[PDB]
Formats: sequence, C-alpha cells, structure tokens
Amino acid sequence: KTLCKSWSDMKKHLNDTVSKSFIGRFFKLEARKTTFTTELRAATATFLTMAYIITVNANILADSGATCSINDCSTVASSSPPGPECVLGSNPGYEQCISRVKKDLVVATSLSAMVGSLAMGLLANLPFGLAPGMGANAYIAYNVVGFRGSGSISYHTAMAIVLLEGCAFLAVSALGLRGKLARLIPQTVRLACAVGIGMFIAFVGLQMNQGIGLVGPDKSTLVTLTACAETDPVTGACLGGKMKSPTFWLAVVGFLITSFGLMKNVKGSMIYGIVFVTAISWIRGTQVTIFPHTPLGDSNYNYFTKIVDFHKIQSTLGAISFTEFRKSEVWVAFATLFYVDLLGTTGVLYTMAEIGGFVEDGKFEGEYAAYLVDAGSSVVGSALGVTTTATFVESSAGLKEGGKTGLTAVIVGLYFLASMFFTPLVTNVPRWAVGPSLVMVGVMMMGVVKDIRWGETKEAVTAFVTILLMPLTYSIANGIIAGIGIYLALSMYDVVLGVAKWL
Amino acid sequence: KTLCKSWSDMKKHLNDTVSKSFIGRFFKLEARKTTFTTELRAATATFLTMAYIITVNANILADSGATCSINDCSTVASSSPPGPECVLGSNPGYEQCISRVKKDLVVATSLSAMVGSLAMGLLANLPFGLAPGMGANAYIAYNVVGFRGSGSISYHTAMAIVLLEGCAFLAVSALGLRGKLARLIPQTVRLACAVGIGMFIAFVGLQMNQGIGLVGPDKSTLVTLTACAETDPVTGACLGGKMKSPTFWLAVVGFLITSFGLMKNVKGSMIYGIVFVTAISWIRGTQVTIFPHTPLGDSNYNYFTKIVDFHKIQSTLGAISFTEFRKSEVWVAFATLFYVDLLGTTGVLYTMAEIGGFVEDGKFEGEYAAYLVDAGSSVVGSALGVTTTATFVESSAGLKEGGKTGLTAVIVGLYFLASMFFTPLVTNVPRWAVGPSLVMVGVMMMGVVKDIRWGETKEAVTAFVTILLMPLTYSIANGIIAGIGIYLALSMYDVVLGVAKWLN
Repeated sequence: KTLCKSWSDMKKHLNDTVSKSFIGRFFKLEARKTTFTTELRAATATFLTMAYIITVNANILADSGATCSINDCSTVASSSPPGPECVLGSNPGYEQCISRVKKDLVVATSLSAMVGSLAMGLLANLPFGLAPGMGANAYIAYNVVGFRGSGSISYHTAMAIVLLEGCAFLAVSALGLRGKLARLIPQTVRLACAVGIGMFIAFVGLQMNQGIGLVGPDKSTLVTLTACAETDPVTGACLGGKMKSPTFWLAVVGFLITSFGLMKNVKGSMIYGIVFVTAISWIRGTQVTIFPHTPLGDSNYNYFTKIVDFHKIQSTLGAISFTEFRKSEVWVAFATLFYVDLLGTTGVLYTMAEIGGFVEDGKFEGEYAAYLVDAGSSVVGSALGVTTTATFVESSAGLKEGGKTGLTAVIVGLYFLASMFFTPLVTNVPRWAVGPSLVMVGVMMMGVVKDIRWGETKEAVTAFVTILLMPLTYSIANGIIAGIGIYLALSMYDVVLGVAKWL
Repeated sequence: KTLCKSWSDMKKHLNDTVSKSFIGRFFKLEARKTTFTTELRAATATFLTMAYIITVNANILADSGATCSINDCSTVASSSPPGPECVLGSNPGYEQCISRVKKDLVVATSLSAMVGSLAMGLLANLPFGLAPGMGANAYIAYNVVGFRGSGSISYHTAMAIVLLEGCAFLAVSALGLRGKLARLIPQTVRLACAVGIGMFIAFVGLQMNQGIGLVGPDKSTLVTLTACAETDPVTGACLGGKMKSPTFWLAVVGFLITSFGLMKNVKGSMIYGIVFVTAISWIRGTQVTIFPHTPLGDSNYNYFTKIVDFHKIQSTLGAISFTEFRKSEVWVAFATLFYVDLLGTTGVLYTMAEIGGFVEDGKFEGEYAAYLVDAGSSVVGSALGVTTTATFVESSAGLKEGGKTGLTAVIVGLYFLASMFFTPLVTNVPRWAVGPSLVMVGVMMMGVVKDIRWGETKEAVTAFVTILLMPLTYSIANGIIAGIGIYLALSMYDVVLGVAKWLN
C-alpha cells in the first residue's frame, strides 16, 4: 500500500487538466469519450507495429538500384558493365553506394510518414497511420526497373511516374467520386481485402531476400524449405545443410518472446523481439553477426561508433526527368498502376471507418478532406524518394484499446521524428530481425475472418479466391480484380432481370 | 391417362412387398419409419455428390510413375536413356506407361470403392458411401512419391506404408482406445489443419503441370502470374504473352458454371463443371483439345471409339517391398498419414450422427462397426493401387432426404459398379478440367474457419502458422509439425513451474 495510490496521484491530475483546455475542445476530448491516458495506450502500441517500413522499404528500393549507375559502379578496372549493370556485389563504388542509399531511403521513409500522419490528423481528427505502403514497391522496382537495373525503364523516370501519379489522384480527391465509389465496392470483397493484406505481408517475411529465409526456389514445385547454412551469395540455391542455419534459430526465439509477451498483456512487446535479436547480432565474433571482417562491414563500425547523427539528405531528393516519357512503353506502365492504385488502396481506408464505428449513416465525419492528405503526401514523398502512400491497414491495433478521436496520428508522427535522430540504430538491423514482425502483423489480421457471412455461397466463393490469389501471385492488384470479376459474373442474372424490368 | 394414379398404385405395393419380405426384416424397414420409394432419391442424391472423385483421383494419382521406371523407356541415338530425361516427359515409352496407368487406376478406384461402400451397406446400417478419400491423396502424391519420380522414395514403399498403417489403425479401435488417444490434440490444431489442407489442395490446382497454369516461376520472386499461351515445348515454362491462354478461359467458364449451379440448391452440380469442359475438349479441330495429330493422339483416339470395355488390372498390383524401411524419412510419412486419418473419420462421423435422429446420449447404434470397416477399407484398397479411404462430408445429401437404412449404401455401391464399365470414356478427361474441381474443394473445406477463438492470442499464432506454412512449403507434414512445435513451447514454460510447485 505504498506505491499503489502514490503512483495514481499524477494520473488523475493529468487527464483532467488536459481535457478542459483549448486542445481539449479542438480535438474534442469531452464527447466521444476517450481520454489522454488511453490515447497514449492506443498510439504507442500502434507505432511499434509499423516499425518494419523503416527497414523493408529501403531494403526493397536499394535492390532496384536507385542511383550510382555504371558511372559509379564501374570505377576500378572495367568500363563495360559487369553483366547487367554491376550485378555482382564485389564491386567497389557499389559497396558504399548501397550503404548510402540505405541511409538516404531510411531518412526519406522517416520524414515522409512524419507529415503523412500529422497533416491528416490535424485536419479532421482522424486516428489512422498513413505511410508509404507495400502495394507499390513489389511492382515499381521489380517489374519496371528490375533487379539492379534489369529493365528498360530508368529509375529517374520511375520517380517521375510515381510523382505524376499522386498529382492525378489529387484531382479525383477534389472531385469526391473516389469516396462515393467506396460505397459501391462489394461488402465481401472489402472484408477480404484486409485478410489478403495480412497473408501477403506474412509471406514476404519468409524469404532470403528480406525475411527469415524459409521458402526457396525449386525445379518442379517452385517452393521448398531451404533454410540451410551453406547458401548461394546471390540467390536462395542451397549448397547443402537442410535447416542447420542459425539465422532461423535466432529469429525463432525472438518470435517466441514476442508471442509470450502478448500473452500476458505487456504494454509493448513488439520491440522486445526486435531488441533481443539486434543486441545479439550486434556482438562481434559470432557467426550470426551483421559485422563481418570484410571492408564492407568494417566501414559500418566506423560509422556505428557514432550513435546520433542528423544526416542531411544528399542524393535522392528529386531525380525527376521527363526524358523517357516521349515513347509508349512508359504510359503502359503508368496506366497499369493508375486504375490499380485507387482500386487497391481506397477499400482499406474506408474499411477502418466501419471498424471504429465512425459511420453513422453510411458516411463518416470528415470524409471529403480525409482523402486530400492521402493524395497530397504521395506527391511530396515521390519527389523526396519514396513511392506512394498507400494508407496502411494497421491502425486496427490502435482502434482496439480506445483510439477514437484525433491527435493519435500526430503523436505517432512525433515518434516518427524521434526515430530519425537515431539513424545509426535503424540502418544497422539485420534482415532476419524485422522478419517476425511481418508474420506478427499477419496473424494479428486474422480477426476480420469471423465477420464474413460464410453461410451462403455467393459471398463465400469470392472471399476464398481473393484470399488465395494475392499471396500466391505476389501481387496486390490481382486479388481485388479477381474478386470483382468473380462476383460480377455470379450476379449476372440479377442485373439482367433488374434491367429487364427497366423497360 | 391412368398412369397418374398408377404411380401411387405401384408405389404402394412395391413398398409392402419389400417391407413384408425377409429383406425388409434384414434392414428393418418397418423400424425407423422408412420405405423403399425414398431410397432412389436417397441414393442418387448422394451419388451425384460423390460422383466428382471418380476422375480427379485418376488425374492426381496418375502423375507418379507408379509401375514403370527408368528401365523401359524408348531407345535414342545414345546407348541408354539417362535418369532425368525419361521422367521429364517427351518420350514414347514413358507416355505409354502413363496411358496404361491412367487406364488402370480408374478401374482400381471404383473397385476399392465397391469394397468400401458395400461393407458400409451390409455391416453398419449407416447410409453413406466410401471411396478413397480426398485430402490424403495430395500428401502421398506430392510429398511422399513426388511428381514423376521426384522426392526420395518410390511408389512401392508408398503402398507399403498403407499396410502397416492399417494393421495399427485396426488395433486402436479393437481395444477401444481410439477416442482416448484422439484427445491428445487441442481443438485448434485440427481446425487449422483442415483449412490448411483445403488451402494446399487448392494451390496445387493452379500450376502448369496439374492445374490451369496461372502461377509460374521467377528469378527474383518465387511465384508470379504467367498464364502464357506459348508454353515451353518440353518442360513447363513461359515464353511470352500473358492472360490469353485459350485453355485458361475454358476452366474459368467451367468454374463459373459450377459456382452458379451451387446456387438454387441443385443436389449434384459440380460434375457439370467437369462434363461441360470435357465435352468441349473432346471434339477435334481447335487447339484446346486433348486429341492432337501427334501419334499419341491417334493411339488415344482409337480408344474413345469404343464406349465400354472391361479393362483388367495388369500392372498396378500390390508392389509391397520393405527394402526401404530401414531409414528415417518413411516413418515420418507413416506417422503423418496415420495422424490425418484419425481426425478425419472421428471428426466427421459424429457430425453426421447429429443429423437425421441417429444421435443419442453418446455411442449410438452404428458406433463400433463403422470404424473397423473404414479402417479395413484402407488395407483392402491398398494393394489395389489407391490411397486410404475416408467418409465424405457431402454424404449428408441423401441423409437430409430421410435416408436412415443400410440399403442406401449397397445401392450406392451398385452405381459405382457401373463406373468400371465406362472406363474408356473417363480416361480422356483433360488436365485443365480437374482445375476448377480441385480449387472448389478449398471453398467447401474452409467454411469451418469461423470457430477458432481468435480473441485469445496464444492459439491464434499457432492456427495462423499452421494455416500459412503448409501451402507455402508444398507439404502437409511440415505444417502440423511446425504448429505442434510452436503450441507446445507457449505453455510448458508456464505450466511446468506450476506443476512443480504443486508437487512440492
């Protein structure tokens, strides 16, 4: 009976003195009952969920070869490209440009979502967590630019397309047809959109590329477990060992730790799994370290010794040129992504309003201006260096413990600013460390399943195929498109009968 | 015009004649308030529901190279054909094996189903038929024996596993310690295993070799949408041009008709999604036919001319050799295939009991006989050439029509008897027709997912990992092992300390 009531004294004086203020009447912490003491609960735990983009976005875009083309890769003994534009990693110039673009893209992704959430939360008291999503990295790099420049489209022009993409969605946001179309998408497809997100995100954290490294290529089955020790430095082809690697059996323990932490309702355990892996991977001398004795890894400690740095942006702000646009091979991709981005990112934003009970008559408060920030932050992000903001479907974590009113996004943006200053502590995380967070998000997104009306068949066939295709095709567009196409065909007779009585 | 009243005139006296005879006393027609007129509807409705797996079985178990090996290929300009050349296709003598094997397992499946279902009819008084159950076929095909000699062990020990599984499954119910061992698993793991199996059996129906051919390989990512018309002339690979495959659209149309026929509650409808595509891909002239102008086409075309034929089994007899049991990777497959069989029959039989009025305060009339005969069906259909047997969920179609006697199953078996007389008409089913029927199984088996307590976080992780890992590893044994290894660790560190404290 010593620290019980003593610690409770400041709780009562804090939430009461902050409610009866000008901020308390701007953000309306008097109606729609939710308190400051609960909004911290709703937003802090939200922040650690979205920690993987500080790494996986830069990891994705660095493989595409953002900058340092042949002029910088080939600088030692060969003027000609060492294959398709310096594919091999044992090339000087490359080894430090990759480290530079990782820093630059980490800065870019920490600075984009700062204003992505702050602006949207300061306009319509909306508690969500907009940030540059995974719906565009799997395409813009791999299909347009390819694996380290293995494509006919340059990266500078790719940023021009992604820039003009947001400008075009700025017009439709000002027209409001995007919102009126959000009530036209079928209920079942909209519900199945969220489960596919969790399944696809869970799948992307299991490869050697940016995950733990379970799956691997196979000659006849295309998929097999190849978490071996003796691995191909370039691909996932095993040289032998068959699941005797420590990279697995050091992220397994972190996954167990975070699962055990969420069992007993610990406040924040998502970062405990990250820390328990990063701390051991930071020790020099072991076989699971991120610091080999190679000069590529040696230069890391020469910078890792610095713990705090501001690191003003050097060589990714801009890189926009209307040079390759004169031909037709650029507008085909532009149109391919054009009527796909809205069809793959409008459903998720509208879904979160129904989960939080925002809609009262099929329309939630501040609907028209909600899409303005989504359409605008993509413009500033594209020129800065990141792809479009896809309005992450992740604030469901924040909606589960009293996140209803605004100012939730601005305080998450405050943490996003905080993560920037510790730039040596984000770019130095292993790619086998952030892996469990993805499958954690995926299992977290299993709660929407027990809401779909599975009793009927017309509402059950579309959902299964939509769930199946997106992870099994490694594409987000192919799921919603297939769900729409399957649902439309089954309702053909009803539409025909409805238009028959139109006569 | 007196036939309208004559309908009832005979519909009554055929009921008295069967009921007043010793046949009515054999099946107890007077008891349970059942007649003979309802038997035709109770049998045909169930037959049309299970009619789908009479050809999917053949197309699934026919891609294993069950009976011939590298020895009996054709001859080429070299001395002898090497290993990895015959098994990849594009050879006369290996395609002759595949034709003579597809012509044989169709008869084998029907013959095994006769023994599975007639015994139900004559020893259990429980109206549901049994054919080699769908769900255990894919495991044996694509994790045990592999695709055309893939994996590490062959077909001979694949059939040998079934004998030893049956010898033990008979002696887990003979002493009655079956349900005493079934509760070793928590409820979540089996619920996740069913949906994961439904997921895996659907993912296999979307590839180039087996399904339509949607997905494909990639150098950077693992899977991507190919749907290419000009495939690789020898292997399965894309060349150029996507989403314009003439074979792809026909399967989509067939799936659409199947899903449409499910609506309005048509009793047997998914066979329409097979016959409609087969009829289109039976006539020649176009490029989506199964009868090309290649010598394989003419040899196969002078087999569709005859409609009926008594195709005898001559190659796929019992090939039981225990020469490979002295190593490890066969016991894991035996254990997994024993495991998935326990939760299937037990989890379905009670669900069938609570419909129709058979259910009582536990241990209803058809308790003992059914488990023993179902276990014996696996060992009696083992040496024939097919996998284990399981009760079908879609058997409720005849049950929901008042079927309550054992005369239903024996009549159901008689319809399967006529299937082997129609052997040459069903071997010619294309490998782009099974696709929609293979995908459809997942929709039917995933409807139970709304039972896991997703609110609790301790079991949601295990259910999700079990769901995820099986289709993304191309195996069934891997996911259940991973789920057990995760579920065990979340409890022992918290329960062992309490048990030790209570013990001290």
